[PDB]
Amino acid sequence: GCAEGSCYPATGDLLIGRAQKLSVTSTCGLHKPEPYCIVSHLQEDKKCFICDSRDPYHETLNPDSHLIENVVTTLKIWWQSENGVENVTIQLDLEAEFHFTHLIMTFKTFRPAAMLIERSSDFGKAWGVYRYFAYDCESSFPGISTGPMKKVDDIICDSRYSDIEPSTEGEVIFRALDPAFKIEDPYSPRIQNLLKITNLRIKFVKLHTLGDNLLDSRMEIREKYYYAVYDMVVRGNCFCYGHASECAPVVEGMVHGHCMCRHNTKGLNCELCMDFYHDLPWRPAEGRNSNACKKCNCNEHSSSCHFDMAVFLATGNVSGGVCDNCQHNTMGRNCEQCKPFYFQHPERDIRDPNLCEPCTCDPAGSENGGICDGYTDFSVGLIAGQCRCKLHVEGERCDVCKEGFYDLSAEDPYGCKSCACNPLGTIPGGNPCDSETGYCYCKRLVTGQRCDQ
Ligand SMILES: *[C@@H]1O[C@H](CO[C@H]2O[C@@H](C)[C@@H](O)[C@@H](O)[C@@H]2O)[C@@H](O[C@@H]2O[C@H](CO)[C@@H](O[C@@H]3O[C@H](CO)[C@@H](O)[C@H](O[C@H]4O[C@H](CO)[C@@H](O)[C@H](O)[C@@H]4O)[C@@H]3O)[C@H](O)[C@H]2NC(C)=O)[C@H](O)[C@H]1NC(C)=O
Ligand SMILES: *[C@@H]1O[C@H](CO)[C@@H](O)[C@H](O)[C@H]1NC(C)=O
Repeated sequence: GCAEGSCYPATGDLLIGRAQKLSVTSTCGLHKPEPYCIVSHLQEDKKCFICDSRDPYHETLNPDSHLIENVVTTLKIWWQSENGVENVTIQLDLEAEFHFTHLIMTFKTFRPAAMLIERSSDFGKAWGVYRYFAYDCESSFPGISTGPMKKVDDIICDSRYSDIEPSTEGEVIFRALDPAFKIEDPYSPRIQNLLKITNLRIKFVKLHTLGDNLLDSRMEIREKYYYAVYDMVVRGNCFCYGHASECAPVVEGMVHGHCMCRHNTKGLNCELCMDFYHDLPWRPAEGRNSNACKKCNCNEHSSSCHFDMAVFLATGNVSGGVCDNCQHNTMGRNCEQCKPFYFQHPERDIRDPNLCEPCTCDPAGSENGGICDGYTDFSVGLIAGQCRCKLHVEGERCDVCKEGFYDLSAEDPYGCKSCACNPLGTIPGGNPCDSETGYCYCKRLVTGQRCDQ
């Protein structure tokens, strides 16, 4: 179970439950009845019938309809192209984004003379070519390679499925991950650009005529050459990087496309980290390792955080979440400090909403605009609150002139100005002057500010 490590949804047939998503290029009997023939082994004999494909097949009402929706299995139904048409294309459209195992088509007539398979990850915008197939990889597909594959993603031209010999029920097969390889790293960029699929597309380009030149011929010669397909399975699954055990609707036997993520992951494919769980870098599960996204810690002064790789490494791959918009005047990568002009109450829990107290330093007399010590830490000379008074100021809040000085003006570096009280004419003992006026207390028979005159 996911509650024990990595986990993945079941595999299945993508076509099931998705019949109405199939679209063709040619289909005998769409508008008005067309006839056809079933040649045998080397043209021994031929029996012909009619193709009335203008109404959904039914065994006892309309037995000659052969629309593409007839490939999705669950008797003998099928799809069939127009007689003598050599350019037919089938297309599957997925609502979500799935992983592709393998495709298995079984024709009723004679497997294509030559065909190729394409796909799209970016919803029918860009198209990649999985592989080519032919009986003459050189005439039909000049340039494309044959022989062996130099890489697990080499586009080549197969031919083991483009014969004739198998009269009917012949099969075409394609596997995303060429069995002839060892998938070293699963989640790698290339092994991924092989399974990623939203749109499958099969293009037929050559019909086996057994000699006859369909080129301007009697409806008697072409009426026997056409692609017909009994059914086809598109094996695959809904990918969730190990973080989900089952996918939900975006029925029966149907492969769903919405990952029911777990492990604090969120996303259509759980490739993201649930909100506020950005303390470790997102990773896919493996073995019993969930690699579950880790909850951020902002000491309860936020709930918006993001993951920063630099920080992650800086801590030795321990943690990399940094908090956003620290509330309560806190600060720090985890909101574990107080912004200037505030200081941590010596008591209070670091999680307390009021952990941070405002300074009380009088800006004019203090040093550093009146920023107090933010927290206590003897070893360095830090006390929660303590203000740094200027040279000639004193008091818990630095709002007082030291004896002998006056005029606490913020406008100056040291705060107060020396009274400059003459030692002679000034009454000795206690404060020699007014802290405001700067007027010294003079002896008798002496006068004037500085008790000099
Ligand atoms: C702390 O974690 C970081 C983050 O990345 C890892 O995070 C963990 C949680 C998992 O998610 C894990 O899968 C992530 O990789 C680590 O930093 C990264 O470490 C990987 C190690 O594989 C680095 O990848 C390598 O990069 C070099 C240089 O670009 C490549 O050469 C390697 O690929 C080939 O190297 C030679 C080629 O001749 C041959 O051995 C093979 O051909 C190799 O395939 C390989 O890709 C990646 O660059 C690192 N990225 C960062 C973040 O700088 C980090 O190591 C870890 N610290 C610790 C605990 O040591
Ligand atoms: C079929 O493909 C040929 C080239 O191979 C092209 O000339 C022709 O126009 C195509 N016919 C279709 C599908 O309209």
